[PDB]
Amino acid sequence: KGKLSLQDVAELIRARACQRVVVMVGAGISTPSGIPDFRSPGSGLYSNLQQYDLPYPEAIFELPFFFHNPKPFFTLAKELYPGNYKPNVTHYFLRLLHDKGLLLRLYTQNIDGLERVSGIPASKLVEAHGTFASATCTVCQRPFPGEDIRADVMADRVPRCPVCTGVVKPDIVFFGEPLPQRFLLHVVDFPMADLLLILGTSLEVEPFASLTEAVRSSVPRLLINRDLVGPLAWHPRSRDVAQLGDVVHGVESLVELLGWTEEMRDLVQRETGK
Ligand SMILES: CS(=O)(=O)NCCC1CCN(c2ncnc3cc(C(N)=O)sc23)CC1
Ligand code: NA
Ligand SMILES: [Zn+2]
Repeated sequence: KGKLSLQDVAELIRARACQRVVVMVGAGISTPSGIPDFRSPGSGLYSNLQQYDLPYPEAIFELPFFFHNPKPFFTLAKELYPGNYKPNVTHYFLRLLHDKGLLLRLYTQNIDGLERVSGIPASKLVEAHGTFASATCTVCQRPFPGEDIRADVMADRVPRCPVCTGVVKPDIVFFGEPLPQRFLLHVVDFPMADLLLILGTSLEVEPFASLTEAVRSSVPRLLINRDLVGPLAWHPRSRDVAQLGDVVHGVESLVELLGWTEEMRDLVQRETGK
């Protein structure tokens, strides 16, 4: 009756009364891995134009600039490719969610690929701005596993298509391109969620803002974020919970209440040594 607590949410999960969890994540879950929000003054990608050799921030994700000069994007790709950054506690909690059979889907706006890296299968992921895990020839649409262009990427060579010699581009969604097809999984995923989890994003921008409303009235929505802002603050529901502040502290708090602290350490353990 009245406000749910974080404890109540944990008890719902402990009781497997919630076992079809839909997760939405953004830039705020990966800052502890060493990746700042691209918009952060000083340390963000968009304020480091010089280092990438960029004329203006958005050019790195523009098709006509990329055709003119693919090297700045490939510098980012070399940095973001799997094996450079480490997933953190927040990623491993989502992994444990999966391992216990509770994760329906993880929707990510990130391109660091750290969800994949943490061991969550691709079928469980909706990578809404694309991924470095695959690549597509810009000329003939031939697909490549990301591992196929890795040597070229590491050696600062622009990878080329064996069929048409066109430039092969990692499957990152560029400006004006369509969202990936897998995003339409949202039509079935959201009516079916029995719990909505939102980590390190405020979900302020469409099309993600509207998804927060797409879960049923009775579904609890748990925000773990530095602040209560965005759609969840704009339109509170009786079963909403906010755990504000540091996301890693928020997650560790929930892990504690769930009784998973040790399983979490055993996981964060073997995985960090890989
Ligand atoms: C907006 S778009 O579809 O046309 N271009 C796709 C590229 C976007 C990817 C999502 N965006 C971000 N924005 C700010 N910070 C971050 C940190 C990220 C990470 N840790 O992977 S992704 C990210 C915006 C660009
Ligand atoms: Na040039
Ligand atoms: Zn080709």
